[PDB]
Amino acid sequence: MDCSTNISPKQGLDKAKYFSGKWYVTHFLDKDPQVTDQYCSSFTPRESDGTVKEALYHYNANKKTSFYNIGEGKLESSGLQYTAKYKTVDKKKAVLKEADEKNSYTLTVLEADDSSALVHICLREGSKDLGDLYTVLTHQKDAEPSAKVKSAVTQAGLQLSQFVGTKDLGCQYDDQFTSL
Ligand code: HEM
Repeated sequence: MDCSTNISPKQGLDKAKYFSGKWYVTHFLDKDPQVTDQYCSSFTPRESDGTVKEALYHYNANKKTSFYNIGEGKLESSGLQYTAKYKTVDKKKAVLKEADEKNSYTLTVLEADDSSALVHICLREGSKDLGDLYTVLTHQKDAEPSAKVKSAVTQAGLQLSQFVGTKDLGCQYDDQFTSL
Protein backbone atom coordinates (compact mmCIF):
# COMPACT_ATOMS: atom_id res chain seq x y z
CA MET A 1 0.00 0.00 0.00
CA ASP A 2 1.62 3.17 -1.37
CA CYS A 3 0.77 6.66 -0.43
CA SER A 4 -1.77 8.33 -2.72
CA THR A 5 -0.64 10.10 -5.82
CA ASN A 6 -3.66 12.48 -5.69
CA ILE A 7 -2.73 14.62 -2.61
CA SER A 8 -2.20 18.38 -3.13
CA PRO A 9 -2.19 21.34 -0.72
CA LYS A 10 -5.02 23.72 -0.42
CA GLN A 11 -4.37 26.76 -2.53
CA GLY A 12 -4.56 30.09 -0.86
CA LEU A 13 -3.63 28.88 2.58
CA ASP A 14 -1.83 31.37 4.78
CA LYS A 15 1.48 29.75 5.81
CA ALA A 16 1.33 31.94 8.90
CA LYS A 17 -1.60 29.85 10.16
CA TYR A 18 0.51 26.68 9.88
CA PHE A 19 3.92 27.80 11.08
CA SER A 20 2.71 28.86 14.49
CA GLY A 21 3.24 27.49 17.85
CA LYS A 22 2.95 23.80 18.55
CA TRP A 23 0.54 21.26 17.17
CA TYR A 24 -0.97 18.22 18.78
CA VAL A 25 -2.51 15.42 16.70
CA THR A 26 -6.08 15.12 17.99
CA HIS A 27 -7.24 12.60 15.41
CA PHE A 28 -5.46 10.35 12.90
CA LEU A 29 -6.34 8.09 9.99
CA ASP A 30 -3.67 5.58 8.84
CA LYS A 31 -4.84 3.89 5.64
CA ASP A 32 -2.62 0.79 6.08
CA PRO A 33 -4.52 -1.72 8.22
CA GLN A 34 -1.28 -3.54 8.89
CA VAL A 35 0.00 -0.74 11.15
CA THR A 36 -1.12 -1.55 14.75
CA ASP A 37 0.57 0.56 17.38
CA GLN A 38 -1.15 3.85 18.09
CA TYR A 39 0.85 6.95 18.70
CA CYS A 40 0.38 10.37 20.10
CA SER A 41 2.34 13.12 18.34
CA SER A 42 3.15 16.76 18.85
CA PHE A 43 5.45 19.03 16.84
CA THR A 44 6.57 22.62 16.31
CA PRO A 45 7.20 23.68 12.73
CA ARG A 46 9.06 26.86 11.77
CA GLU A 47 9.79 28.57 8.47
CA SER A 48 12.23 31.19 7.21
CA ASP A 49 12.59 32.28 3.58
CA GLY A 50 11.28 28.97 2.23
CA THR A 51 13.17 26.59 4.58
CA VAL A 52 11.13 24.56 7.02
CA LYS A 53 12.63 23.07 10.22
CA GLU A 54 10.50 21.28 12.86
CA ALA A 55 10.90 19.45 16.16
CA LEU A 56 8.81 16.30 16.32
CA TYR A 57 7.70 14.04 19.24
CA HIS A 58 6.03 10.61 19.20
CA TYR A 59 4.71 8.60 22.15
CA ASN A 60 3.67 4.99 21.59
CA ALA A 61 0.51 4.64 23.53
CA ASN A 62 0.62 0.83 23.76
CA LYS A 63 4.26 0.74 25.02
CA LYS A 64 4.77 4.07 26.73
CA THR A 65 7.98 4.62 24.71
CA SER A 66 8.87 7.83 22.88
CA PHE A 67 11.18 9.17 20.22
CA TYR A 68 12.28 12.58 19.00
CA ASN A 69 13.19 13.97 15.59
CA ILE A 70 14.18 17.15 13.80
CA GLY A 71 12.99 17.52 10.21
CA GLU A 72 14.14 19.99 7.60
CA GLY A 73 13.28 20.77 4.04
CA LYS A 74 12.08 23.29 1.53
CA LEU A 75 8.67 24.71 0.78
CA GLU A 76 7.31 23.84 -2.67
CA SER A 77 6.60 26.87 -4.84
CA SER A 78 3.20 25.55 -5.73
CA GLY A 79 1.60 25.34 -2.27
CA LEU A 80 1.93 24.62 1.48
CA GLN A 81 3.89 21.40 1.12
CA TYR A 82 7.37 20.12 1.89
CA THR A 83 9.53 17.02 1.77
CA ALA A 84 11.75 16.77 4.80
CA LYS A 85 14.83 14.82 5.81
CA TYR A 86 14.97 13.94 9.46
CA LYS A 87 17.46 13.22 12.18
CA THR A 88 17.01 11.43 15.42
CA VAL A 89 17.56 13.48 18.62
CA ASP A 90 17.22 13.19 22.40
CA LYS A 91 14.89 15.29 24.53
CA LYS A 92 17.52 18.04 24.72
CA LYS A 93 17.72 18.08 20.88
CA ALA A 94 21.19 16.57 20.79
CA VAL A 95 21.74 14.48 17.67
CA LEU A 96 21.75 10.72 18.13
CA LYS A 97 21.75 9.84 14.44
CA GLU A 98 22.15 12.11 11.44
CA ALA A 99 19.54 11.89 8.69
CA ASP A 100 19.43 8.78 6.43
CA GLU A 101 19.16 10.40 2.98
CA LYS A 102 17.14 7.39 1.77
CA ASN A 103 14.28 8.34 4.09
CA SER A 104 11.90 11.31 3.96
CA TYR A 105 8.46 12.50 4.75
CA THR A 106 6.24 14.72 2.60
CA LEU A 107 3.83 16.86 4.55
CA THR A 108 0.94 18.50 2.68
CA VAL A 109 -1.30 21.07 4.40
CA LEU A 110 -4.99 20.63 3.50
CA GLU A 111 -6.44 23.29 5.84
CA ALA A 112 -5.20 25.61 8.57
CA ASP A 113 -6.79 28.30 10.70
CA ASP A 114 -6.02 29.91 14.03
CA SER A 115 -6.90 26.93 16.16
CA SER A 116 -6.62 23.84 13.94
CA ALA A 117 -5.24 22.17 10.82
CA LEU A 118 -5.47 19.07 8.64
CA VAL A 119 -2.35 17.56 7.06
CA HIS A 120 -1.43 14.53 5.05
CA ILE A 121 1.95 12.81 5.64
CA CYS A 122 3.68 10.30 3.40
CA LEU A 123 6.61 8.70 5.27
CA ARG A 124 9.11 6.82 3.09
CA GLU A 125 11.90 4.60 4.30
CA GLY A 126 13.87 3.84 1.13
CA SER A 127 11.74 1.76 -1.19
CA LYS A 128 8.96 1.43 1.36
CA ASP A 129 6.06 3.94 1.94
CA LEU A 130 4.15 3.88 5.31
CA GLY A 131 0.78 4.48 3.50
CA ASP A 132 -1.35 7.57 3.78
CA LEU A 133 -1.51 9.26 7.16
CA TYR A 134 -4.01 12.04 7.82
CA THR A 135 -3.74 14.04 11.06
CA VAL A 136 -6.11 16.61 12.48
CA LEU A 137 -4.07 19.14 14.47
CA THR A 138 -4.99 21.61 17.25
CA HIS A 139 -2.86 23.97 19.33
CA GLN A 140 -4.32 22.81 22.61
CA LYS A 141 -4.13 19.16 23.44
CA ASP A 142 -7.51 17.43 23.66
CA ALA A 143 -9.38 20.43 22.06
CA GLU A 144 -11.80 19.84 19.15
CA PRO A 145 -10.88 20.98 15.68
CA SER A 146 -12.67 23.88 14.13
CA ALA A 147 -15.70 23.54 11.82
CA LYS A 148 -13.48 24.65 8.91
CA VAL A 149 -11.02 21.84 9.62
CA LYS A 150 -13.77 19.30 10.04
CA SER A 151 -15.13 20.39 6.67
CA ALA A 152 -11.66 19.83 5.18
CA VAL A 153 -11.75 16.23 6.39
CA THR A 154 -14.98 15.51 4.45
CA GLN A 155 -13.69 17.37 1.43
CA ALA A 156 -10.52 15.16 1.43
CA GLY A 157 -12.95 12.27 0.86
CA LEU A 158 -12.69 10.98 4.42
CA GLN A 159 -14.99 10.44 7.34
CA LEU A 160 -14.04 11.77 10.73
CA SER A 161 -15.82 8.78 12.32
CA GLN A 162 -12.99 6.61 11.01
CA PHE A 163 -10.19 8.55 12.73
CA VAL A 164 -8.59 7.50 16.05
CA GLY A 165 -8.94 10.18 18.69
CA THR A 166 -5.78 10.59 20.76
CA LYS A 167 -7.31 12.26 23.84
CA ASP A 168 -8.42 8.87 25.25
CA LEU A 169 -5.16 7.02 24.60
CA GLY A 170 -3.33 7.88 27.80
CA CYS A 171 -0.79 10.10 26.04
CA GLN A 172 2.19 11.62 27.73
CA TYR A 173 3.72 14.58 26.02
CA ASP A 174 7.08 16.31 26.42
CA ASP A 175 5.84 19.92 26.27
CA GLN A 176 9.35 21.20 27.17
CA PHE A 177 10.67 19.76 23.93
CA THR A 178 7.88 21.35 21.76
CA SER A 179 8.04 24.76 23.48
CA LEU A 180 10.67 26.74 21.58
C1 HEM B 1 -0.80 10.41 15.81
C2 HEM B 1 -0.22 10.66 14.64
C3 HEM B 1 0.92 9.79 14.12
C4 HEM B 1 1.02 8.48 14.12
C5 HEM B 1 -0.07 7.48 14.48
C6 HEM B 1 2.25 8.10 13.50
C7 HEM B 1 2.74 6.84 13.28
C8 HEM B 1 4.05 6.50 13.03
C9 HEM B 1 4.61 5.16 12.99
C10 HEM B 1 3.79 3.87 13.20
C11 HEM B 1 5.93 5.27 12.77
C12 HEM B 1 7.02 4.16 12.68
C13 HEM B 1 7.30 3.70 11.26
C14 HEM B 1 8.39 2.66 11.36
O1 HEM B 1 8.31 1.81 12.28
O2 HEM B 1 9.36 2.67 10.57
C15 HEM B 1 6.21 6.66 12.64
C16 HEM B 1 7.45 7.20 12.43
C17 HEM B 1 7.76 8.46 12.03
N1 HEM B 1 6.81 9.48 11.88
FE1 HEM B 1 4.90 9.41 12.66
N2 HEM B 1 2.92 9.27 13.22
C18 HEM B 1 2.13 10.32 13.56
C19 HEM B 1 2.43 11.64 13.27
C20 HEM B 1 3.54 12.11 12.55
C21 HEM B 1 3.82 13.48 12.25
C22 HEM B 1 2.81 14.63 12.45
C23 HEM B 1 5.01 13.53 11.63
C24 HEM B 1 5.73 14.70 10.97
C25 HEM B 1 5.42 15.98 11.15
C26 HEM B 1 5.52 12.20 11.54
C27 HEM B 1 6.76 11.83 11.12
C28 HEM B 1 7.39 10.65 11.40
C29 HEM B 1 8.81 10.36 11.23
C30 HEM B 1 9.88 11.35 10.79
C31 HEM B 1 9.05 8.96 11.67
C32 HEM B 1 10.44 8.21 11.75
C33 HEM B 1 10.65 7.22 10.66
C34 HEM B 1 12.01 6.61 11.03
O3 HEM B 1 12.28 6.32 12.23
O4 HEM B 1 12.83 6.43 10.11
N3 HEM B 1 4.66 11.37 12.21
N4 HEM B 1 5.04 7.36 12.78
